[PDB]
Amino acid sequence: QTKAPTAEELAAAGLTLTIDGEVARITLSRPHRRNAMTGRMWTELARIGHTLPQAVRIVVITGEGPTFSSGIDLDMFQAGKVDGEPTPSTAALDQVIASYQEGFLWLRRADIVSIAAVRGHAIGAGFQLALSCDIRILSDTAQLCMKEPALGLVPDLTGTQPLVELVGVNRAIELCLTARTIDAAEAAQLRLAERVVADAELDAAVDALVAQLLAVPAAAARATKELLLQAGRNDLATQARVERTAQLARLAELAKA
Amino acid sequence: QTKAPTAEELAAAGLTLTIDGEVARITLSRPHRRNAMTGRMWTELARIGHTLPQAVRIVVITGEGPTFSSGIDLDMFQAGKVDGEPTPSTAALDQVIASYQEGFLWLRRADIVSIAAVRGHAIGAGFQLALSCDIRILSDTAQLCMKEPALGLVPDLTGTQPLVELVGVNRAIELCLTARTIDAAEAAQLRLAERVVADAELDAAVDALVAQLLAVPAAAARATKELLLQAGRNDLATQARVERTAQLARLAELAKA
Amino acid sequence: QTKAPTAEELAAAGLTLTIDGEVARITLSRPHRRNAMTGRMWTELARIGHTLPQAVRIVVITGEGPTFSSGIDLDMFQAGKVDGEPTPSTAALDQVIASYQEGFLWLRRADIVSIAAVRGHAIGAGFQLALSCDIRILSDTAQLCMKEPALGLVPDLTGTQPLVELVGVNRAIELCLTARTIDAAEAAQLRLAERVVADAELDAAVDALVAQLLAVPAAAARATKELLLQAGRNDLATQARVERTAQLARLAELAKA
Repeated sequence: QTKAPTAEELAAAGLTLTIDGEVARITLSRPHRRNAMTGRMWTELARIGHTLPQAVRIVVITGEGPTFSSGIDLDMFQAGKVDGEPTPSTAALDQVIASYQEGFLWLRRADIVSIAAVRGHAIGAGFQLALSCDIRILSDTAQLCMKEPALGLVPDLTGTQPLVELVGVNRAIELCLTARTIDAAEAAQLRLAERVVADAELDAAVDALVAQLLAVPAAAARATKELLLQAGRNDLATQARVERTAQLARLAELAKA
Repeated sequence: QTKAPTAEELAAAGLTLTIDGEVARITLSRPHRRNAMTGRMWTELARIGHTLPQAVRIVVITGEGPTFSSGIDLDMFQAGKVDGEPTPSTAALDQVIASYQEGFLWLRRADIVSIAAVRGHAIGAGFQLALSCDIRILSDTAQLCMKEPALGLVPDLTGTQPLVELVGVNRAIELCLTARTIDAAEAAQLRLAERVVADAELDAAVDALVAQLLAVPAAAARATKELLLQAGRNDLATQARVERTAQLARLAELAKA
Repeated sequence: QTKAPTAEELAAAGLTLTIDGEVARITLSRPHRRNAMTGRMWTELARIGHTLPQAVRIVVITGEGPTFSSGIDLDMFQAGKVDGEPTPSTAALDQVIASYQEGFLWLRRADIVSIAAVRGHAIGAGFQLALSCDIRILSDTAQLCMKEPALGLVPDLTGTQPLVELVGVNRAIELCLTARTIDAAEAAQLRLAERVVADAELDAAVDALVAQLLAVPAAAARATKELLLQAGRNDLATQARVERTAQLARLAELAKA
C-alpha cells in the first residue's frame, strides 16, 4: 500500500511486526496452528516489505512457539475463505501466486539483511521462507523439510533457487524428491544453517549477529550485498568492473563526509 | 534405436539391465576387467536411455564386483576393435565422442532420478559416470579419481560440470590437476557423496532411497527436478516465474483427478 | 612491460620473485608492516603476471613472517606518495583501480595453477589475494577477514566472485556484512581452504602439492583448467561440446608425439 499494515491488520493475518531503529522483527504468530501460512499472511508480508521505513536495514523472522512453520495451512486447499480472504482463470491464478511470491522476494533486497531464526519444524512454505532470508540461525531443535512434492505440488514460493545455491543441484534433488526431514546437525553439514545453537540461546545468537551487522556502516553493507548477489552470474571481468564502479561511489560518499 | 537393447546385446557390451516396474537397474558387468568401459558400452548406455519404458522413473547404476569402474579400457587406445566395434576425420572423431557422451547425458533427464551406487574405485570415465547421476551413494570402500589429465587427456564424458557444481571450481582444479585419488570420507566431506554406508549395507541403502523416491508422486518429482535444474542459471525473478508456471500445471492435473 | 620486473624493483614494491623451472614463487616481503599492500605492490604483481616466462605453470604466493597480509597499507588513504607512487578524475580513479585489479586477475590464467600459502591473518586485500588463487593451503594459524565493509568500502580487488563460489552467496553475505574474522578450522569447514596443516608443515605441504601438479602433463593441465573455468556458466550441452573440442586437440597433439 502506501500505508504500512497496522498491528491489528497483521494480527488478523497471523503476524507481528516490531521496529526498533534499524531492526525490524517479524514474528509468525499462529502457534495454535504451528504457524501454518495463509494467502493473507503472504500478501501482508509483501506489504510489510513494500512499506518498511527507509532506516530499517535488518529484518529478523521468527515464529511464536516451538515450531517455525508447518507450511501452508491445509484449509487453503478447500473452497471457503481463509483469514477472511478467498482461497485458490489460469491467468487469475497465476496473478494470485505471483502476489504470494512477493511476500518472499523482498527478503533479497540489497538494503536489508534478512535473518530467519528457526526452532522446530520449517516445512514446505516455511522452509522456503527460511531459504528466502540471507541468513539462517537454527536451534538444535530445528527440522527442515521440502514437503511439496509429497503433496503432488512443486515448491513455488521462491525456494528452489536458494536451495540449489546452498546445497547444490544434486543434494537439492535428493531432498526435494524424497521430501525427507533433516535435523539441525545435517542442516549445518549441508550449509543450510549459518549457525546452530542450543534452543535456549537462539534469541541471544540472533542478537549477537544483529550487533555485528549494525557495527558495519549501512551504505557499505548495502553496496556489498548488491555486489555479492551479482557475482555468480557475471563473468570475472564484469564482476571486477561492477566492484570498481561500486568502490567509486563509496569513495565519493566518504569524500563528501 | 526404436528397439531396446536385448540382454544378449547388453552382455556383449559389458552391461546388464533389469526393469522392475518404475525402477531400472543397470549393472556394469566386466568384473574381470574391473568394469573398464568401452565405446560399445557407452553407445549401449545411450540406447538404453533412448528406449527406456515410459514407466521407469528411477535408474540405479551399480558395478559387479569390488570396483565400480576402472575407467576407459586401455585397449581403446590402440588400433584393433574393442567389444566388436572399431576404436578411435576430425569431424568423424567429433561425432564419435558425441555419440559416447550421449551415454551419460540422459542421466540428467527430468523424468528420471539416477543413482550411482559406488564400491571401490571409480576412475576417469567411471568417476564421470557417477558424476552424471543425480545422486551418489558410496560404500566406505569407494575411491574416486579424475585420472584423465595424468594420461594427457581432458575429462570429456560430461563430468566437468557436475564436478564443479558439487565441489566448486577451486577444488575441482585441485582434484583434476593433481589427478589424485580420494577416499569415501573425503568424498563425503566434499559433497561428492550424498551418503556413505558400510560396504555390506550399500544395497540396502540404495533400496531405502528408492523406496523414499517412489513414495513421492511421479509427476511432482519430474516437475520439481526440472525446476531445480534451471535454478542456477536463471535470475530470481525468472525462477519464480518458472516455479509458478509449473505449479499451475500441477494444480490443473490435480483438479482433473 | 616487455621487461620483467627486476629483483631490485620488486624489493622496492615489497615483493620477491624466484623462478625455478616451471614454478614461480612470489613472496610478500614487508613483514615490518605485516605485508600490508600498496598500489605499487599491486601494479608490480600485474607486471610479474604479464611477463612470466612461458615455462612457468605453477605460481605460489606466500608472505614473509607470521602474517600473510594485513590488507591495504593505511597510508594509502592519505595524500602523500606510498612506495614512491602517488596514492588515490572519476575516470582517472577508475583506471587506477582497474590497474590494481590486474594484479589479481592474472592468477586465474588457464596456463598456471596459483596457490596461496597463508599463515596468520589475511585481511581485506590480503584475503582477496588468497581468494584469487586457484588453491589455498592454510596454516593452522590462519585467520581470514573481509574487512572492507567495516571501513566503509566494498571488496574491489576481485574477491567477490571467488568468495561466492567457495562459500555460497548466503555465507558470503554473512562474512562480508559482519566483517568478522574466521579461524583455520572454520575456513576448512567452509571450503575456503583446500588443506589446513600445522604451521611448521606449511612449506612441505606446498611442496607436496607442487610435486603432484608437476607430475600431470602441462598441456592437459592447462586444457582441463580452461574447461573447469567455463563449466559453471555453460549449459550442459554446451559444456559437453567444449569438452569434446578440447579432447580433439589433446588427441591431435598426442598423435603428433
